Amino acid sequence: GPHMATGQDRVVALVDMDCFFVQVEQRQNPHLRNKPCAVVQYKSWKGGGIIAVSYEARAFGVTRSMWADDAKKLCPDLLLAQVRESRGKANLTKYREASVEVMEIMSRFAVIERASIDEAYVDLTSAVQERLQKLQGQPISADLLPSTYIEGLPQGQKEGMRKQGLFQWLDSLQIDNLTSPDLQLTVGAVIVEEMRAAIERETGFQCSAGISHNKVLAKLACGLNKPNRQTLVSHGSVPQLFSQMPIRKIRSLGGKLGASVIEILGIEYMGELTQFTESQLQSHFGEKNGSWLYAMCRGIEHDPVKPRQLPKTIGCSKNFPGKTALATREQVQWWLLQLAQELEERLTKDRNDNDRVATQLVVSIRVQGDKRLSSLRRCCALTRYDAHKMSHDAFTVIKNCNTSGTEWSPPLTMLFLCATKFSAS
DNA sequence: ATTATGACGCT
Ligand SMILES: Nc1nc2c(ncn2[C@H]2C[C@H](O)[C@@H](COP(=O)(O)OP(=O)(O)OP(=O)(O)O)O2)c(=O)[nH]1
Ligand SMILES: [Ca+2]
Ligand SMILES: [K+]
Repeated sequence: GPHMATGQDRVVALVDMDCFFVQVEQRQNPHLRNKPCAVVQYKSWKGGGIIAVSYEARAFGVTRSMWADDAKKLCPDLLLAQVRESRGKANLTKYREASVEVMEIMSRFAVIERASIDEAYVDLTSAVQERLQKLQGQPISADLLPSTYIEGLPQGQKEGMRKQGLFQWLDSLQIDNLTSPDLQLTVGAVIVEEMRAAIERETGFQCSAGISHNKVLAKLACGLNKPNRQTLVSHGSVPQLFSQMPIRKIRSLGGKLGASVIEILGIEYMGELTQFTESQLQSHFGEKNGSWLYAMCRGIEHDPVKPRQLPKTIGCSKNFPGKTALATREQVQWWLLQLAQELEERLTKDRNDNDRVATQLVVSIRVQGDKRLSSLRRCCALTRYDAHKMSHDAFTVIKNCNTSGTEWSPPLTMLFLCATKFSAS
């Protein structure tokens, strides 16, 4: 009882820009706004691969990783924006810069962990504490939560349902207790309304957010009510929420580990995990995964929000699928040079912006017919931001993969250069 | 012939 720590010490938020690349194109081109539209890469093969879909378009069944010519079968009025092409490859600079706009606004409110180009985690514990002192016992009005849902409420139309649930939550709230986790979450949610308002004011971008006591719950909460809405998942809401939550829906259980949890334990939903002892879970899935699962199925997770706003690596990738696979030496060299030239641009810009240099170059390749997604991964020293030297070094490091007797065999289906191991500058 | 990334764990 009094000694089971309940994982209620922190207020963590997960903010996620709704269909981010689509929003970036729709800010730049108003004719796309409030319309079924998607963002594609390339156009020749089946109209290009779709990588982002507005919610209007999603209502027609358009999804990511779907050819544009097929999405047009589901949605004949679909509008398409194309990713920039530079040096023969997709170039995602417009979106990295829009992402930095968003991240810099979020960093004004709290410390953020950049989880990907369009989502960040937020540690709000200090901010909530400050705000609770600033209220001086004043009760939190529903007007401060115009877009917040309270998961599991109401108990016992859609905006109506939302406001009913918020009303029940706020009526139950104990505002004189500056240490009640639920109050803390509620103030976190007010601050997240403010963050999202500032993001939309200052960028035009809308997002969704989850507010809970840890990153996994925040992330799960954020997906509950999209787009342009935020969701508070309280500790108390976890048993019901998890009682029908497929295991695959939890961050990091969507793959082979989730599938083996399901198969080995003979369960479907996250809450069923609570019936196993910690030792049992460790015995099946290893000591780290076991401990993490034992706590996570109880709503408890300790992974900190890392203070890291900038990416840890800067990478350049291109697949060469099917017949476009590279089969000559000139081909591999020219594409390694294209890759190294984009990477050098991004790296010099990073050095000027963020006062740091990369020190290690990683070269990954895939060879045709190889089952694995990386056929080889070798690193070398990165000592100057020079595209020609970088491409020469990558070739030097992969050349003993050619089995020909000017040809390249097996032909290459992927090149990949990554600058890593940053040091202050 | 979803592709372009990017974080992190394991050994
Ligand atoms: N090139 C490329 N970009 C991707 C891929 N997957 C996602 N992206 C880009 C486009 C998305 O807008 C953005 C963020 O990914 P998300 O999972 O958050 O989806 P998105 O923001 O589009 O939609 P959402 O509103 O969050 O459901 O990253 C991919 O496989 N390849
Ligand atoms: Ca998103
Ligand atoms: K994301």
